[PDB]
Amino acid sequence: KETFYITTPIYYPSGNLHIGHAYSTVAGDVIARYKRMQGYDVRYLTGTDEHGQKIQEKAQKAGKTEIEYLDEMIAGIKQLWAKLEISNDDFIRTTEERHKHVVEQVFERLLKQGDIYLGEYEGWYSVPDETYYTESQLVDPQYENGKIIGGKSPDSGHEVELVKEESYFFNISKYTDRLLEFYDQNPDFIQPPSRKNEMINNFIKPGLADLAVSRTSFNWGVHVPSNPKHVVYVWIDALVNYISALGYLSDDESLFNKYWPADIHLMAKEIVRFHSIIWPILLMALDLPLPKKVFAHGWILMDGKMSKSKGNVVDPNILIDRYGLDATRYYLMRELPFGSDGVFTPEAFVERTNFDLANDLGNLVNRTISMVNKYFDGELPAYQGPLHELDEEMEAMALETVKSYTESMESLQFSVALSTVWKFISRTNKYIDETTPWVLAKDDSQKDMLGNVMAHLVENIRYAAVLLRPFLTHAPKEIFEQLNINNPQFMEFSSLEQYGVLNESIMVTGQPKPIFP
Ligand SMILES: Nc1ncnc2c1ncn2[C@@H]1O[C@H](COP(=O)(O)OP(=O)(O)OP(=O)(O)O)[C@@H](O)[C@H]1O
Ligand SMILES: Nc1ccc2ccccc2n1
Repeated sequence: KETFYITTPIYYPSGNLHIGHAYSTVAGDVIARYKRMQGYDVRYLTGTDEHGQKIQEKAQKAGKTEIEYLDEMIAGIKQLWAKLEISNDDFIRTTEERHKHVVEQVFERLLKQGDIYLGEYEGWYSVPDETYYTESQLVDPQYENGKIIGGKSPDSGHEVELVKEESYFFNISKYTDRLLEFYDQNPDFIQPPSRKNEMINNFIKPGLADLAVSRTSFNWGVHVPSNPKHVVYVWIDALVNYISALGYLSDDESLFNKYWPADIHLMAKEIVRFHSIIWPILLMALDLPLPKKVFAHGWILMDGKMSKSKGNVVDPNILIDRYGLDATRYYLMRELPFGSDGVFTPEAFVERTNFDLANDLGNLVNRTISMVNKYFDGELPAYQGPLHELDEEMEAMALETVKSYTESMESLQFSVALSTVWKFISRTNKYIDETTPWVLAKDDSQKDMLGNVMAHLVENIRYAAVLLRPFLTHAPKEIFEQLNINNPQFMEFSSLEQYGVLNESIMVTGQPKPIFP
């Protein structure tokens, strides 16, 4: 059993998670389920990032300890994943010891080695944006004696002021040629291609500046063992969740020894830099193998991209409660091409939900069961061969739909994988219009052919349902329940290699009802 390790990022609970966080986690579950159906030993991880100055500020505002603020927020997040039916194998929290021990030890090791050195951090903080800007990338600069003394933010235009404190730095520039050599040896490391260019051209080529990895202005966080005044900053703390959750540096490294390196790291494009540059360099200094792929998908837009800070938010609980689980998951995996951006509209949601699920697929199944109940009393005839003339091309189309499904899935374009599946569904509906089974019913002479048409409809659906198990968690099962396919074998990918596995007659449901919501 070949291992496949997949991770989502660890999300910051400064506020409630929205459809964008859902979108990443949902995509990871799709890969996880897909990969399990191909017979991999899968580990899929998600988690939270629980340290920093902001978690004090939100917890002390609500009137509670930092941890009992987090406990509430994590309980709400675990609930959202359970409701989305995320098949994550673990939840990692940076506030738990298996993580904290690893951050402590990695920091000291890089201190021992001389990768890290004590210095002073200098930057420009904007209160509105909650972002730190460098001297150079500042806009509308003010000079006093020829040095920038004050300025504006690039992204808002609010006044900033300098921040200066003691900080440990990670000298990463010496790993630059090792890192570029890594990109050349592993040409699919950064996905998609667009993001790899902007990594080389905008960060590495200018010169990778030393990285401020610790702070003194707050206390909530992992403290540096050799210097308690310093508390570890976001990069080293958060990034090592991918390995700490596997029991790295613990009593039991068995999960680390078998699952690391990561087959794929999911994220949105704002943090590709830390996964494709800093994370591989950190692992080099730890002398550990690098991840095999980092994937940055696009943004859900609204005004701007969806953020919890700015409130332009859609709660996935509202969408699931209203329109259903399978609709919500479908919308996220269908409307935005993996890697491109896209704008959310509740009108686009409802059209996807209705036109594809309810009207194309839901109606296909209902007509097919209805007709089988009508003409053969519920007793579906067995498969034999491509007796109708449309069947040669259509039986072949089934197989080619799986070939095209696979490569869209391997290459991570699930929107295209889903649209290819739906092309087959739409054609299955057309086959009813083309064959006209109601005309075949009148002649008792036409009985094999009328049976063949139903056998082809049912098999066409089988294929679609089978291929949709990674995406939709109720819909496939409900279709199998109503068709009354029973052995698990015909729900797996293997059973799609040769067309027409049902050569035994089966009694479909006498009471078909809507598949969705
Ligand atoms: N609009 C979005 N589209 C896609 N993924 C998103 C989006 N917002 C959040 N994510 C997911 O969460 C990760 C980081 O979350 P992030 O802190 O940026 O969310 P946020 O709501 O923008 O937070 P903040 O309020 O601090 O800006 C992304 O890498 C991605 O996995
Ligand atoms: N460990 C740590 C410190 C500060 C943070 C700020 C923002 C996100 C995560 C953080 N983690």
